[PDB]
Amino acid sequence: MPTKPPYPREAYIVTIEKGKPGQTVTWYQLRADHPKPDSLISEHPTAQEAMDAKKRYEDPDKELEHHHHHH
Repeated sequence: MPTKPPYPREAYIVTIEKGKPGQTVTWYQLRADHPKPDSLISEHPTAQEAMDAKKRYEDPDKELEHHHHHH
């Protein structure tokens, strides 16, 4: 019994810069189209942590975290 919803659990990575206006540092933000494309999950200074975190969001290990009946 497998099931694929009309809106699958998919995420992506966004490369940003932080720090001083002249001296910037490279950062990676994990964001997902679900439930909203502005939903930031986690931030990491390395690409690998972003890809790994992306798997943590898309793998069955991340359970349905929607609060039961608004509880």
